[PDB]
Amino acid sequence: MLYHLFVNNQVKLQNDFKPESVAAIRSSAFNSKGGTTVFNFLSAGENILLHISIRPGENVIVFNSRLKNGAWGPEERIPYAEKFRPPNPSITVIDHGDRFQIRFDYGTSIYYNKRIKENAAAIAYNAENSLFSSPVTVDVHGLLPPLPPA
Amino acid sequence: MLYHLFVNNQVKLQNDFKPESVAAIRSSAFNSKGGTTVFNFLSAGENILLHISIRPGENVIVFNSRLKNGAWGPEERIPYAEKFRPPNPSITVIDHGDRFQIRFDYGTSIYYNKRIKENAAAIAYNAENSLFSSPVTVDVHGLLPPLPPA
Amino acid sequence: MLYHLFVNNQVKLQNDFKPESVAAIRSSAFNSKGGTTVFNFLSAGENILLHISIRPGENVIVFNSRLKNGAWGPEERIPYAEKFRPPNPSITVIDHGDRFQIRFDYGTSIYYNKRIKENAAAIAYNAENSLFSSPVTVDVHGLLPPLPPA
Amino acid sequence: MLYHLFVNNQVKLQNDFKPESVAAIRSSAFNSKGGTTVFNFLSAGENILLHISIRPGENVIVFNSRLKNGAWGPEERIPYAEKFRPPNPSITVIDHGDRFQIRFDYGTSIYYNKRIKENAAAIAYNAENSLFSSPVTVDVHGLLPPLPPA
Ligand SMILES: C[C@@H]1O[C@@H](O)[C@@H](O)[C@H](O)[C@@H]1O[C@@H]1O[C@H](CO)[C@H](O)[C@H](O)[C@H]1O
Ligand SMILES: [Mg+2]
Repeated sequence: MLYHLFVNNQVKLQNDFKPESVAAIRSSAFNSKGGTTVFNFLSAGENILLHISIRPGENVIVFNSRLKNGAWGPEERIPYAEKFRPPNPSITVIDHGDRFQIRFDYGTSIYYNKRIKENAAAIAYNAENSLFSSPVTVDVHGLLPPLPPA
Repeated sequence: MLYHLFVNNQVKLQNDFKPESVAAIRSSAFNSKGGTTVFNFLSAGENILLHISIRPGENVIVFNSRLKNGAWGPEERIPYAEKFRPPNPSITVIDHGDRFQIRFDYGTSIYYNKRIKENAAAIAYNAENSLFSSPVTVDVHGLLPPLPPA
Repeated sequence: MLYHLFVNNQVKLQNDFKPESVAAIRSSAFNSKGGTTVFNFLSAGENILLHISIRPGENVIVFNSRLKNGAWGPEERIPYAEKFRPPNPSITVIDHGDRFQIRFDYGTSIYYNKRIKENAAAIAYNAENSLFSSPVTVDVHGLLPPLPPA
Repeated sequence: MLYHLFVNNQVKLQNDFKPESVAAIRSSAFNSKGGTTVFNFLSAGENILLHISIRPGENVIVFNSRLKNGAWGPEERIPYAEKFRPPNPSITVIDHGDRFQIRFDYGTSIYYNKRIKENAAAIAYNAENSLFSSPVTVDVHGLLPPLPPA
């Protein structure tokens, strides 16, 4: 399923993002002057199941979760440098049941253990000055699609 | 290469669209009450190499070409009904050297013999009330990619 | 649909290979000392709709057709060199209605106008000392599959 | 990289199967009357890193590991029923660093925590009466490839 996810907006998913689901987010641009750029996977109750905060200014990408009216938990941090490939950078998120896998354009996959036991009903995209295009292209799968060779 | 092509706008291609090239256009929506929706492949000199006029009202899709300041040639027409698959309809255009292949979601491909011997430098998208999303997602390849098994 | 096509053997297709169909043939090896290696697309009546004779020693690839009991027609020839990429070379055949498209690993596509107006029911593979593996992997599609971004 | 893995045989990988690697195993057949069918991922020292024993008669798929000259460890079991899709069933194995993901045609993936900390140098296939074709097609990637749309 193809969605166009606009900056400072969200897309309501046709079906729950749940174990086996794959979200392939692709940008048509890389804005080198972009600031903190965020993607959130939200439950129907607006709990933030997976928060991805890309922060060029701190050279970090931060992962976290929080309940709608609750506090942020411990942060899981990785370096920002050499993760994205211009001019079409990407983020791929896969739900593995007990954890999410997050893949950027370079480096090994990041794994983030689930903290809130709910499926996602929406994906949100926030930035005052995005690193990426508005919208981003998002293809969401219920399961890994058949793979091309080589 | 990924482009976001907005309605009543165009995208300037990073490289010439030429023999072997593939453009996969995908919409995030289908607006069944939409009106005439147009895609043009344009040369650097703004000649319309391939014009695709999708007309729900006349129940036809019209293919044509014209020079920048010239007249339209003879029309090539096919039925509009049962060509598109909501909610993510698509148009795939392939340059076969002597002719373009155009494939929608249903039916056999349309083949359109080239009339203007130039490569395309841009793709334009026009509609007052589009059948499709704005933008559409466009992936352009210099050659057919490795294919998944399904 | 996946088939394993062995040397000096054939595969009977589950469905007719007809307009829009795609056959992606892939080898697990390349024996550069191999001899003439042939693929045939056969109708139910055993007419050879498309014959591909790959001849390293003559430095040509020859395309032709013939009826079951018939003489070969005129040959359509291209050079052999600079077509195949080791160690997993490929041949992709697409039925465009009035002609076949044949793509190797390098170079522009070859187009071969249809001579016998029948669909293919089988694909055969013959060689005394094949350039390719036994079997080759063959994925056959009724229409071009959705394409990866790269 | 494409391999043809024959029954009661193995393939030596051109590169180590290691974190981020993907092996897509595809059969050209499903033999309904077939018996216990095994795939092993082996290290260069012939330790069995991942053993997959598919047992139609017992309605189970058993996962385990053992050193070359060592005994099996504790088993991890899942149901066999409705995991495979005729006529081209598949198994996809992905190395996630601390664990393997194993995905069949239906149901949720199986995750198997690594027991022996070595990369795999070969994949073996064993059966007296295989559920699957001989060979099976195996495409091995160093990283997840770009994904086609749904
Ligand atoms: C019969 C011809 O023999 C020699 O003249 C070759 O140089 C020609 O190409 C012909 O060879 C035959 O060609 C047909 C296709 O036209 C088949 O490939 C046949 O197997 C081959 O012997
Ligand atoms: Mg009009």
